[PDB]
Amino acid sequence: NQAKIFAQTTKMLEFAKQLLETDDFSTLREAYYVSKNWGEARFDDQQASNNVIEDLEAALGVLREHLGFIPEEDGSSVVGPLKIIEETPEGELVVDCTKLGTGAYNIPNDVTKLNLETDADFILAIETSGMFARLNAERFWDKHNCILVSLKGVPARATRRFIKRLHEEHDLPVLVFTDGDPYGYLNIYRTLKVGKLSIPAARLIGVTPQDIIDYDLPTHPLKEQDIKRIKDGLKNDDFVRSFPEWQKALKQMLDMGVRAEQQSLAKYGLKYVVNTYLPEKIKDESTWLP
Amino acid sequence: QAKIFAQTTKMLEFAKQLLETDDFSTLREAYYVSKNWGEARFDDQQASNNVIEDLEAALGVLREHLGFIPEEDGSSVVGPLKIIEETPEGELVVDCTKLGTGAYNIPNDVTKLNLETDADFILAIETSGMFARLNAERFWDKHNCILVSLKGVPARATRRFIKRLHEEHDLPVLVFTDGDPYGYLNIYRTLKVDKLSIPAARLIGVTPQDIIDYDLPTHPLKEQDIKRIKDGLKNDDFVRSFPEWQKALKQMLDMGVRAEQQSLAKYGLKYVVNTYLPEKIKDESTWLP
Ligand SMILES: [Mg+2]
Ligand SMILES: [Mg+2]
Ligand SMILES: [Mg+2]
Ligand code: NA
Ligand code: NA
Repeated sequence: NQAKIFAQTTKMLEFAKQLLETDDFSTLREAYYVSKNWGEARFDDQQASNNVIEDLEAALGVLREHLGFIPEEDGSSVVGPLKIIEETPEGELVVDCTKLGTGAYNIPNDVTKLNLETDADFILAIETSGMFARLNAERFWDKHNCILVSLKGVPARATRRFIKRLHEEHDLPVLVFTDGDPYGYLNIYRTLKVGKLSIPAARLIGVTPQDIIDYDLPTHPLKEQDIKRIKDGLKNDDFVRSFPEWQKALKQMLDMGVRAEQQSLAKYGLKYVVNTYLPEKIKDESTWLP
Repeated sequence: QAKIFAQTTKMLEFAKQLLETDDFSTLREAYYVSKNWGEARFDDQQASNNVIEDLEAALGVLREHLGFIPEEDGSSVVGPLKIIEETPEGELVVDCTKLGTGAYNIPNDVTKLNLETDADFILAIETSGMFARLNAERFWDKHNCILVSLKGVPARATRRFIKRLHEEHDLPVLVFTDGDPYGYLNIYRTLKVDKLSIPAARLIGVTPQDIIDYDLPTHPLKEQDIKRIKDGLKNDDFVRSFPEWQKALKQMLDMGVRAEQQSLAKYGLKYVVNTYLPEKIKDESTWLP
């Protein structure tokens, strides 16, 4: 009810004050369990605690992480021309993302305290961890002076924040590379573009429906769920309804009746994505979706 | 058999070429490369995966040592550990005590990493949120331990990384999960019990007894949770092979509740670091396995 949520919001704001004064954070689950000390104002369930944090963000006009409340999910992996810098009592901590070798930097749950320095030309957001592995191994980021960020499915909040900060703070175009399927377009790419953390300038450079034809990619048939996702999008999705190229691309995929994974390029060689497809796709912005 | 024998020949020819060119192929990459093999092409991803698995088992050589790597990346690591690689541009050193708020992302294939550490043990943490708390409070520095998150059931790369650290540097593997059936029977069990198993891994906590001893905030076991326990007790070889695990699972059934590892935050955000973990690690009588 009214008064209970208000009392809980008051306790949550006192907790946020204590977090900020102690340079600390609380994950969403941590907050819920801290609320078990609030007697009759304790949260009954995790969702109710999350609801107050979401509502504080909406009511104060401040990102939840700036109030001290951070996600349970960590961010993805990053490699490339970028220094992540943190100030400490002893001095300066620098993580050079061109010196991580086979591995990468794991984006933390909260990226608020990271300082970012880079002369990269753009960010390449890559759906799969397997594709990130191939692009990292072949040093695609060096030749093309771009930051690689994996998404690993629909990007976590921390991943979205990391990419958005790079984009906004360093004027870096966000080029997105997903599988060529409805989930890639309407869930993974769409979440980056549309969602406070949205990046409206983000561009899907590929696997487009027309890419499947142009590069003759090994395909798989659309499944029942894929077709429904497309149809639902064309009818109800406001993102799809705003961009005629997206409407056309989705109608084309439905007519083709097939889809293709981004690693299907390996039929033409393990380096084909690195030396032929990506270079061609990044150069030709008439083939991007938006 | 005829087609599978042709496919196995082609897969080994591919493996030889990967090894000769110091390269790798992910599972999906292997499948799509096979679309060039005429009559020996794989019909679907599962068929390709099956040949790789069978090659690993028949030859007794890990997948990754033939050059075939997982699609999933590993988890995150911080602590007293240096990851070293010899490259064309010189030696690369990643010092896992100098990563700050972030951490090292274990790659899909850990075969070529060199590992140097003077750590005392490995703490394998289920949730990324608990990993973030232990990282931020520098639990790894205070207790000279490598923190490795699991993020649900551990990926193959994560398992391999923890196994290499354990075997090559003589480091006990202490596992810290939510106190629930999934944590015990899926997450911990996968780490402990298959070529990448770590039989000496020990579950230090959240045990059913911990739920009672620390008076943790709980949640009722769900329908599925009770079924997981009862199936585990009757048909699971790991559970049926350990009496202490049988005792703990029956105890959790009696209680009817489960607890998350982050529920220790009821007693303060640093209670896990300052009170719970220091206590649990000192006394091995509260560990489960
Ligand atoms: Mg996909
Ligand atoms: Mg090479
Ligand atoms: Mg859990
Ligand atoms: Na409530
Ligand atoms: Na086949």
